[PDB]
Amino acid sequence: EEYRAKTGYAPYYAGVWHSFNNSNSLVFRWGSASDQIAQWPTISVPRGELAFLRIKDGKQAAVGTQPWRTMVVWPSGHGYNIGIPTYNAERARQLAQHLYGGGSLTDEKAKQLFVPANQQGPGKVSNGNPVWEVMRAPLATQRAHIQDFEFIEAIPE
Amino acid sequence: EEYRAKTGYAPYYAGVWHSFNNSNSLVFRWGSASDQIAQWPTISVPRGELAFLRIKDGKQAAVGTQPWRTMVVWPSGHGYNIGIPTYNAERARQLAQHLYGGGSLTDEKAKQLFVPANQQGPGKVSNGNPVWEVMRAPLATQRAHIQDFEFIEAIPE
Amino acid sequence: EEYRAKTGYAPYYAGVWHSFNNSNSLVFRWGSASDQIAQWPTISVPRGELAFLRIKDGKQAAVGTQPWRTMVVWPSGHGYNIGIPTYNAERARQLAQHLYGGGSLTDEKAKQLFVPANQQGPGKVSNGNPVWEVMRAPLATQRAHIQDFEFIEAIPE
Amino acid sequence: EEYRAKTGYAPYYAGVWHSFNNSNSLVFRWGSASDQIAQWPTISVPRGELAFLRIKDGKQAAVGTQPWRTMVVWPSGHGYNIGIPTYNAERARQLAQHLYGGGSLTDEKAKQLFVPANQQGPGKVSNGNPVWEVMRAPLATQRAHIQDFEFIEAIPE
Repeated sequence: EEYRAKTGYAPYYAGVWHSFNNSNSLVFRWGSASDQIAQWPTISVPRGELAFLRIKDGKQAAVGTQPWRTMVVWPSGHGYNIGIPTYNAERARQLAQHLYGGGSLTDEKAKQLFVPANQQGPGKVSNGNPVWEVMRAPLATQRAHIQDFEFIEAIPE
Repeated sequence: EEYRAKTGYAPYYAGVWHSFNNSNSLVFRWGSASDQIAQWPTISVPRGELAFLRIKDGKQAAVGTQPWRTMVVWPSGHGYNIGIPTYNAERARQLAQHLYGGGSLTDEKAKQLFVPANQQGPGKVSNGNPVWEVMRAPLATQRAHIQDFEFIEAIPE
Repeated sequence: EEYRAKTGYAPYYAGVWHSFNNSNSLVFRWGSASDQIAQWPTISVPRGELAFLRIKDGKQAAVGTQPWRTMVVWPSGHGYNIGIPTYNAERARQLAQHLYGGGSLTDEKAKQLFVPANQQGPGKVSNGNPVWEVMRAPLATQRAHIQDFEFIEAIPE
Repeated sequence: EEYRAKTGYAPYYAGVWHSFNNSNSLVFRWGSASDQIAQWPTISVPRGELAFLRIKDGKQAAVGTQPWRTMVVWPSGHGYNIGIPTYNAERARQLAQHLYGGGSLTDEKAKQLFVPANQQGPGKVSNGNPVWEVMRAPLATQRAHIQDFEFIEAIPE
């Protein structure tokens, strides 16, 4: 509805962090100092779906070698969600598929979908705290064993 | 502990049934008439495990082209569990892996692990209602999405 | 977004059905003949939430002793979801709480939240297939045991 | 089958720990020094069951104001399971009901089922690492909402 960074954690730029893929990939930061990492709300996502973000107005996006118009939001492992920019919506959809599909940020499949540190460029900040559209899609989900012959059901895509 | 057929559903022999793979595969029957299919207790199995059965004394087993010493028990779709013999423990373990792993009796992978109808042979019955050992093993299990960033965890094998 | 009855299942009126509380309570019907019961889409609802419906324009509602402006949608047990009107939003919220909380349409707590058959009145139909707002709320949810010491977490309200 | 403390964590006595109810309740310790707390294996428990422990030979039990013949094993919050003695099997069953039912060691209901620190008495150690019987029982379990109209089922007691 009105998806943006938690209040105060904007403007932000895409930079690097030793606690996100050992400083090798871009993540949104609200400052240049120790652990000034932008924090993001948890999107309500039901089993059988995914979500990623696409900024409503690209002119308001943070800028590296390009405007960062698409991203995936995921737990950092440090008690809040981080925003991970991607090159485009296709990559964002593929990263969300991996993570909502059961994957981890430390998986090679995830790492290869991040934007590398050498794309930071000028590290320009966003225009304020702009609104992103929550992009939702069905996600193919397998049966999961619970107990005896009880399973939670598959969801086709 | 004392695994055997539900009381009354023994002696049984391995025969065929139009409601189990269209009469093409062996399933334990307690009679030759309409839907006289042996019924079996539900083994208590936690998420992350499987179970199959291996008869304690092979001399007591039902006999087709061989003594039926190993089987997998699974819901029939008709309100009770059926007993599906296999050629050996390896096949039983592979069928249990498939089913407790989320598969279905109508899957080609499952069908290829059943014993074909042409192995019915004399269709000799078991010696009474003999005891089977419950064979338990860990089963590799993937993360399963529940809601938002919540997953039920993987279990290694 | 555009919640309404599945196409063709409108206009509808609130009447009775032998397969919903033995004809004692109102349910939306698209005709007077055998099992002409209106069918409704499944709302996407994540664990930890509920949903009920409130018609956007009351003038378009089906009419009994009052305009039926609020309802809960739930599986009928016959392969589709039925629409169950309530007297007001408070009752609808209480019925959704009961059902998304794990209850059943045959529970006394649910039955007492239905509208009784004697409120059918003229049984006037809706104006076409009008749009309802999907009313969402958090729903207090308890921990649920999965295996060993693993639980899916509580969600506060 | 052969339930006992992890190797090396025996003999043990029932003493106190600042990280278990602020030193107010008994927990098995394998030494008197910093965090020398006995560690215990995870019992395989499926959804819909509980487990607690009853020592096979009481003469081998640790001794306070009484032989500690019954206990519940639960995660400590510090990366291993602790063993919590109870006065008798009834209390152990009630504590296991609470915890496998979704409760926490910090709940007042749990705290009131622990043995108080003033029952430590001589703090005598067990005879080696004795075997406990794993006592299993069904545990009444409620439906749990997963997504949309999907629930994992109740299990009666």
